[PDB]
Amino acid sequence: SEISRQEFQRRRQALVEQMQPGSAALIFAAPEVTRSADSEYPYRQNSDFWYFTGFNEPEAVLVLIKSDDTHNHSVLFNRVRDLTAEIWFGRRLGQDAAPEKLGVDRALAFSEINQQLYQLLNGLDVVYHAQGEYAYADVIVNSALEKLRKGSRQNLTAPATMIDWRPVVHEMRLFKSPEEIAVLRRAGEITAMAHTRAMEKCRPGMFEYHLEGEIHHEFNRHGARYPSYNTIVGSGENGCILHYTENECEMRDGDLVLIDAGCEYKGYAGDITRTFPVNGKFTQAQREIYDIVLESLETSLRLYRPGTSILEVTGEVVRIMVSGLVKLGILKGDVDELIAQNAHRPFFMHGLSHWLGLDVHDVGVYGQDRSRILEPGMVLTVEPGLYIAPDAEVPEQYRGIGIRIEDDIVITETGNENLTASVVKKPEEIEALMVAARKQ
Amino acid sequence: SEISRQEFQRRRQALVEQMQPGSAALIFAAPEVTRSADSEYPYRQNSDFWYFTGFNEPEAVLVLIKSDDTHNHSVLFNRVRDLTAEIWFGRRLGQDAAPEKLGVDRALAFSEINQQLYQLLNGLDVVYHAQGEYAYADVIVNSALEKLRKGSRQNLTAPATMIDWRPVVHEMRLFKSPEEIAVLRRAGEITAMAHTRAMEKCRPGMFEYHLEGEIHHEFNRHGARYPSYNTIVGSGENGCILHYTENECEMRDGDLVLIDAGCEYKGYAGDITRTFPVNGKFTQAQREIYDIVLESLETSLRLYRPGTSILEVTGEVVRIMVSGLVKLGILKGDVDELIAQNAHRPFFMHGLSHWLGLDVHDVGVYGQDRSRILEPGMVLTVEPGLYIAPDAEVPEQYRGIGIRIEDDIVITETGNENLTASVVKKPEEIEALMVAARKQ
Amino acid sequence: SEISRQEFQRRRQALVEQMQPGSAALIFAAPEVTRSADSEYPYRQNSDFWYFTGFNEPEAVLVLIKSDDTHNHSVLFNRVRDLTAEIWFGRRLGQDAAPEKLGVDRALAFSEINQQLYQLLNGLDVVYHAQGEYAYADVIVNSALEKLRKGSRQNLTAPATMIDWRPVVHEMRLFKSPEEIAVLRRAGEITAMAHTRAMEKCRPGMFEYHLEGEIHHEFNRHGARYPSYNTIVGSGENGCILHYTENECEMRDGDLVLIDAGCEYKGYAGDITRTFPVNGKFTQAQREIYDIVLESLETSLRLYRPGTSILEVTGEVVRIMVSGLVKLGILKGDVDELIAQNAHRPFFMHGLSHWLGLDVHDVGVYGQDRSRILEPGMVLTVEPGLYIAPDAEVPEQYRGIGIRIEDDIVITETGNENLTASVVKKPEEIEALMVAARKQ
Amino acid sequence: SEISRQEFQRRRQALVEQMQPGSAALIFAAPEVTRSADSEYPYRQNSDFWYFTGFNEPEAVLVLIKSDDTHNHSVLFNRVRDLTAEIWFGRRLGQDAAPEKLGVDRALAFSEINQQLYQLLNGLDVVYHAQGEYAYADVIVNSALEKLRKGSRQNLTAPATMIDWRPVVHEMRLFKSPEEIAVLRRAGEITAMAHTRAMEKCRPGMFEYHLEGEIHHEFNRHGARYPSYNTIVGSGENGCILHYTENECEMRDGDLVLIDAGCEYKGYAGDITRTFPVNGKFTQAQREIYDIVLESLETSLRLYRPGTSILEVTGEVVRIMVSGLVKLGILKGDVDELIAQNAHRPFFMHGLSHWLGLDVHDVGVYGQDRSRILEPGMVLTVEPGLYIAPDAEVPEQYRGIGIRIEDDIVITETGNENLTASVVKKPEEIEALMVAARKQ
Ligand SMILES: [Cl-]
Ligand SMILES: [Cl-]
Ligand SMILES: [Cl-]
Ligand SMILES: [Cl-]
Ligand SMILES: [Cl-]
Ligand SMILES: [Cl-]
Ligand SMILES: [Cl-]
Ligand SMILES: [Cl-]
Ligand SMILES: [Mg+2]
Ligand SMILES: [Mg+2]
Ligand SMILES: [Mg+2]
Ligand SMILES: [Mg+2]
Ligand SMILES: [Mg+2]
Ligand SMILES: [Mg+2]
Ligand SMILES: [Mg+2]
Ligand SMILES: [Mg+2]
Repeated sequence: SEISRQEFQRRRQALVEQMQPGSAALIFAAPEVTRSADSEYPYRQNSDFWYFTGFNEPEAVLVLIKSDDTHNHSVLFNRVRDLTAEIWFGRRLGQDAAPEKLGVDRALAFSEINQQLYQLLNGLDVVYHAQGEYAYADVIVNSALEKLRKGSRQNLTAPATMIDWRPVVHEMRLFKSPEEIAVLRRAGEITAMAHTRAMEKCRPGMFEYHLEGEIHHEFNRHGARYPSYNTIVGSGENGCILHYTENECEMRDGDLVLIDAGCEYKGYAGDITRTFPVNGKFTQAQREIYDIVLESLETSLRLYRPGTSILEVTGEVVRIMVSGLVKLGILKGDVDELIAQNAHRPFFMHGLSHWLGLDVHDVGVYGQDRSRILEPGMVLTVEPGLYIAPDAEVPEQYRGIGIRIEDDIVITETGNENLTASVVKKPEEIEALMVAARKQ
Repeated sequence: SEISRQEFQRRRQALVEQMQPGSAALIFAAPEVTRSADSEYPYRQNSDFWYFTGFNEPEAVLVLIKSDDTHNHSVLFNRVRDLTAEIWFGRRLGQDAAPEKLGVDRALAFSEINQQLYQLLNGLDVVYHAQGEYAYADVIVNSALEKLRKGSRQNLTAPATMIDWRPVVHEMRLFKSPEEIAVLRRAGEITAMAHTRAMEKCRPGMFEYHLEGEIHHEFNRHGARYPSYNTIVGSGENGCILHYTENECEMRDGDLVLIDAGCEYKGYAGDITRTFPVNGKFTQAQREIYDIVLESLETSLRLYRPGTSILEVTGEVVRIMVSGLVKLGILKGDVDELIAQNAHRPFFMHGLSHWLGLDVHDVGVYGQDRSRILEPGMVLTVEPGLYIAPDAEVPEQYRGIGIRIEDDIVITETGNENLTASVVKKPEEIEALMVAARKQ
Repeated sequence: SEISRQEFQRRRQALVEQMQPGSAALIFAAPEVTRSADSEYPYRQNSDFWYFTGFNEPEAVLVLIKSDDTHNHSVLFNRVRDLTAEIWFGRRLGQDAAPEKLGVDRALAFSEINQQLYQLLNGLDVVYHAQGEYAYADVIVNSALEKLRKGSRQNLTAPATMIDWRPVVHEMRLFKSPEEIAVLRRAGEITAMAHTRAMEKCRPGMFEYHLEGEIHHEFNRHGARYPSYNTIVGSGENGCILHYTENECEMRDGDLVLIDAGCEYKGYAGDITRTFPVNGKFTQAQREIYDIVLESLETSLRLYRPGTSILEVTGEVVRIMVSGLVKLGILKGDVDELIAQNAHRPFFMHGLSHWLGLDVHDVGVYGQDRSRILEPGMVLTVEPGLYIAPDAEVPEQYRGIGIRIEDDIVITETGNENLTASVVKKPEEIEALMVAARKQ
Repeated sequence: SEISRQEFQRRRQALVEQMQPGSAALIFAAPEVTRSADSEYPYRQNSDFWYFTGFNEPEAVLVLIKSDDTHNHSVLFNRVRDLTAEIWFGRRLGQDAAPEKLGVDRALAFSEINQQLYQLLNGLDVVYHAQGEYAYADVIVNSALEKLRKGSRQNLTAPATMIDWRPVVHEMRLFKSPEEIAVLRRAGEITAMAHTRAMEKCRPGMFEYHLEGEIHHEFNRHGARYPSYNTIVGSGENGCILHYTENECEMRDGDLVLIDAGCEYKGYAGDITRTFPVNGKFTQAQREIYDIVLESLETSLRLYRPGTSILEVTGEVVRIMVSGLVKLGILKGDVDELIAQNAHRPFFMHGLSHWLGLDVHDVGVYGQDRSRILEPGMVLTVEPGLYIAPDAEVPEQYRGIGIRIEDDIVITETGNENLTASVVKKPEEIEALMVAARKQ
């Protein structure tokens, strides 16, 4: 499952259809990023540039020109073929091959962007540009507009209107095509296999980073080279740190370990969390907290559907949590009064759900308090958790327990499809899986 | 093997000993780096900051003050303890614990750097600063100096002299302590085990990225979480691309694969290349090219010692290469005339050796044409290669062969120690290893 | 004659009437400008800021908010009252007095602009901003928009559309109100009195700068403290340098002197050039060139009216010039062929007319080749000239003669009114004026 | 009186003599400065660039290279000859004529500075640069150093040391040559004639700006085209505003007017203040305050000499002021206690003296509290004043009186020479001068 040339072209056209006549949209590639001295991080294309191109090179700009209501065309600026650069650093698409490969009308050398861009914008009414994203892109756009403003003796004119395309594009990204859902489904499956492998490999005395190693190897073998975010392996008290990434401790017999890891597959993110006993058996105290988080997730999975909202489902989870914490003596008082004072917040301090896509925290308008009404094609996470600080004023046996369980779902016409249910989360099914692996 | 608090302190003192009285040296941490939208790459500390601290947090500045020839002290600026930030993103050292943990005299909040730095520089004669490294650091230094220049009514004075500490510090880094060599020795061993594993796993039909996966998993399991540079797995014609990192092709029965991969262990880089047959057996043509590259490496390993230079050893390698290429009909003519016209350069177009340390292309002055005389404690690579382009005007059977063999060595009083000889490179030993693994 | 509070308010409303509902226009004051070290040039307000305010302080921003089609209001950011600053550098309007003084709804401290501006733009659809004019203004606008884009958890939203208000505002400025014309009429009269004074004072042996001194003193005494541009006093060969401002030479008996000088009166520019003999008597050669330039100007003054253009009148001037230069032997050949090859261009190398207003080269669209059709209310210069280089290949007696004659006019329903005809330009009237002054 | 080519050369050599061997000093011209839209302020050269060149063009850089202890040379970067630019905007020195005109060894085009500067700095140990003065200069220097740092494969090396030349150069500027003193003497005389003219012209009903006009005309006629700072004409309450420059009020019969104005002559500043009755006759109350300020000045003029300091003389003035204010009932109590509480500060809130030279507030170290011991060749102002706010809690008759009297002096071996004593300051001599002019 991937996204094809034709789908990138469909996206480009859908944007053009929303653009005013006499306008151009400019979409810039991500800069390369230094890791240390002359070495760079592995390149990650800008998600919006990727959305419209599938093109993984730096020093590139997509220009979509809508001359009027019937006529439009596309120009790519990209690195030139260069024998020496390519012998060193790799092959470049170049200008001759780009139109056919990418499905754009025209390709020009990036080195010529300052000589050419103003000529493309000359006499247009509107320029669409995501200002403030990249400094280098802003310099290019501002120079072009300045040349035009100052070029009246050469009969040049600048567009007077600049529109941020991000609201429109991000609304596009919020609703997945069936092809995007298939890619996300595959990301969910790959990520799930990785988490299953981590549970089967985990033993007391291994380091947190060892499970990271297992997870990344499993991602890679299915063709997802990189994670969509830095892997979290938080055992014991580290599980109470939401994005713990040091992963530097030896995992102890008697502690839980919380793994939050996701692959990046054809650009798209998985995002799964599983929490499980290091020694394969939940203690009573661990199980008591786990059951509340699991009920929260299972209830959310029953509820999520078109016509509800993250806010509405969040309210149901908050009640489940407050009720459970009261029953365990972690909270004291009347459930409804406790809910009204957001008494769960010391233990559940993050959102239940975020959008998921080309970014793990995907683009798209949530509405106030994430009240936006859900519709088919939206993809989101469901991640209740409870984190009991080592020094919390609660019964001693719960201190230092950090539990999150996170699945990735797609809203359908009839409810939701869970993309990540192929890795177990019922505590008895976790224990069974680990018992089987521990026998070899 | 690691670098301890006491050694970081020794380095700080050695710098201070080289500083003028009435001076301060400023060393800034690396900024965090965006991968996409709100997600960041895993943090990599600036190598020079690391060299003096072993401290892996951003928003930190080491200030070494030499008041006069007997009196000096250190101040660290670093992030404050912050409950909410730490529940989310991880633990911070903070100010109270820093002096004991790091062995500095004083710690202050990074948020206060603009209120405090000018006060530390007031009345000093010299500021040591690596200008142009980080824009954010330059803004901080320039603001402090501007406050002082403009503050005569408040009896403030700016140092009139700014000295780049990089030449002095990089000369320090060029000569490894025995403890640094032990860490590099371990990096070499970990990297070697990874390359052995790649050779034992490789089969026709696997993708290049699969061997990357094996390599990274082996790095991780020995506690080297990250590579020191982006892994190269170039099979077939891809082997002729020096830093090929796409690693996207299916490895073919009958092709070679060139793996260039190294771990980063306690900050220090390994850098190994092995080239080997995908199907476990060199063809005659592959073996003929391989033998020349191997002779070049073995000869270089015999020669490298105090009192020679990379230039001098490079000359010996060039002769070996020209001679071998003449014998195969790849070059035609008289060896000495061919050498004089650098006729090897279409096939060997990079340097034989680079320094190795906290960066894979490590700091340190090479001298003109890498003529600097070698001394004990210097660490460098030895990486001859031959790359025969698919369209080279040479006997057909050699086209598309890319071979490099790279080891990491330390110059000793009596010659060199090879840190990476635990992964095989003799062609018969490669074939034996692969035959054994292929039988299971 | 001046521009009143009510007229500034009318302009603000006319802008608001053109703005989209759900929008804000931002207009920024000019920065103060260093002359040397801690000393600054006398402050000149940004012309567009001035157009809407009549307010001559730095660190000020006019914000016009159009909430919807009936509701709108204005906010000024300006410097706070400050006892110490004012004892030193002068009185400030402050916040309490600004609404009544300027006729704005609300005033806030400039120091609070970063805390307040984003709140004013929150939830608007469009921001009108002249991007690239001032760096400091761009930083303020970009910060505000960035806060809003990134503030969705605080229910903030950025306008997605930014429109340059300069085309609309500059079109406003192009058409003068009767009150603006009265101010320009006064500027023309003041400037004319200055040029008359220069002619009456000029004697061989005086320096060019002496006539500058006379001119500036006359400007000042009528309440125009500053010139609208740097005064040009080009005697002899210096007259062939279009914007000669060194004014450093001793004026010679037998040379012409070209004075191009204009006052700035209530913000508005005069722009007059007169050329005249230093010794009070034109030579034959000087008179021969002068007559062509004068015919060009007199013809242009007869022609300029609604429905013609600068281009059309320029064609008539070019014919007059070519014809005259042919008659003198400066050009050789057939007039029409000479016109077709723009043979006048070595001697007349600038435009005949520019718009005139709050800038001497005033804002407004000229059309291609200054072809825009003239309408009542437009104000422009008429400045033919001929400049014969000291080394021109022409009859010797003409070399080093530089002559320009420039008047300022307003297009009326019935033609034009000459605002500067009160300083003489007929050569006999120049000689008479100078003869009278030279007798004392 | 001016500064010659030979003296600029002597200054350059004196700098070179202070420079380390293997070093280059870079001195940059001032940028041109926008007044409004396409119009610029009249150009003012950077004072330090001027000090070493006498060259009044922008886009120029002086490079002084000290190869070793015997060998040194100079290179100027400056604008190329350009026919079209010069026909428009004026003559340029260009490269061919610069060495002879300025006395530099070599001249190169400014357009080539980025291609040439790094080559001049290559292999030097020290670069002298005034960092933070001009952004454009910093970009040029930083680019050159970056090319060198990064150019080891081309055998380039950057100097590791950057030294601010301003402390050394400003110490040079602090001590005037006899030729500089002659120029300052002439500036003092020109400025004095202007102030005399203002007193002779002043009548009730004239505007403050009218006296500015008289002053600037007098500056101009002696060849000082521009003031050294914005002229202050503060009548009545405006006299209590130290740098009042609006000069917009009608001068009233019965008020004083305070004029602070100085010419800029061959680069050097005059700085004179005279306060006098608008109607030619001091009131008793005005005379009572005036006498204290005059005694302060006359005493300071008797005292200033080598071996004293501005601090020491300031103490004598403070006693004179406190004593006088006690006698008038403006201050109440014991003089010595009043002095100890700085009770004069509401009425005298600025320094008595500043250095004077190429800037009106000239460069040079003052010492703590301006305690530096005076030496021959130093040039400074002497400007006591008393400013009684319109709402001060003092006897009513003194409210709104602002008086300053300022002379410019040079410290000599035997005391000081007053450069500005040719304009009267004794109240009887002011009244006599004004009475004579008022009779015509
Ligand atoms: Cl390119
Ligand atoms: Cl959240
Ligand atoms: Cl902090
Ligand atoms: Cl190399
Ligand atoms: Cl303010
Ligand atoms: Cl023009
Ligand atoms: Cl140039
Ligand atoms: Cl002061
Ligand atoms: Mg997660
Ligand atoms: Mg998540
Ligand atoms: Mg390598
Ligand atoms: Mg290497
Ligand atoms: Mg003019
Ligand atoms: Mg004009
Ligand atoms: Mg003064
Ligand atoms: Mg003064």
